[PDB]
Amino acid sequence: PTQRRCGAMEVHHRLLRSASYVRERDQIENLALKYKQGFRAISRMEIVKIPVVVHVVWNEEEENISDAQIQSQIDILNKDFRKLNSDVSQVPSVWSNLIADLGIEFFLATKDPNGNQTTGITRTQTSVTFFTTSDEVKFASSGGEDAWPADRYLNIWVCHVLKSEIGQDILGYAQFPGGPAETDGVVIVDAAFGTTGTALPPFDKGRTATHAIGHWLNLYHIWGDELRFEDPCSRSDEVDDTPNQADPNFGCPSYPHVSCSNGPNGDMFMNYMDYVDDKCMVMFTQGQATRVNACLDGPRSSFLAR
Ligand SMILES: [Ca+2]
Ligand SMILES: [Zn+2]
Repeated sequence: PTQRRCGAMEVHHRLLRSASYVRERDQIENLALKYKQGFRAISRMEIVKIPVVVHVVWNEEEENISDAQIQSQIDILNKDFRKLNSDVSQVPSVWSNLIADLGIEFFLATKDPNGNQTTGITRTQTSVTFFTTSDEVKFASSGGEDAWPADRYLNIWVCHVLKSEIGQDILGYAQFPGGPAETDGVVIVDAAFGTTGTALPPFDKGRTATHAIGHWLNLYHIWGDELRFEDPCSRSDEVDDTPNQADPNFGCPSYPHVSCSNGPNGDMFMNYMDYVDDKCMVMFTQGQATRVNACLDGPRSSFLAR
């Protein structure tokens, strides 16, 4: 009974408290709001390629993932984000003209933050076995490689065991943009990372990382969130073109799944921000991309200028 469980929202409550994150998060949403209404939409017509470093923390070598495994994930992302995935053909025709190309690929930096030529994969032996939504795997003191600077690279943590504060075993999380630097990255368990090696289905397509990436582009789950105290229909992903559902669908669904009306269009289970299996989450919406655009210009302005 392995269910998809994303702790990124569990991070989000705990993010609020220092209020340093609160200042940035308000500024971050006004851009993503003003972009939403249409106000300013000067669009870049060049895709941006983004440097990425993977931190493997292995308690055992079997946990330590092969490099070939790491690449299979890297490739599948660059297929997913430019409308290149073979899976895009599974979207119902109702939304064929709504599928989007984020206009984004990424790479494993030739250079580490100090300048020397680097692979892009740090491997750290750790004595710990479990890891939490406490983000303790990110920091060095807790058996997890120090995060590389947030403006130069996008940090990655891959470990064997990921758990929630509730205890329910998670596949990964993500820290929202404008967040404090040393956590400004995403973590995915080793069995959801890539298309081979220790990667296992229904996370062998590696879309599990794709999903928690979207939180790094400031994408809410389609349903709003369960962090949010509300009647389930009044929590929304602030994306107009995705049908506002309230219940995540896991596994693979039968078209259509009707949540908070939106019938007969049904839920957008094909969206990577739903909890479906990897082979059924295939695409990103035009609205979502527009939200990504707003995350890139103001919060992440560093990466565009490279
Ligand atoms: Ca929506
Ligand atoms: Zn998530």
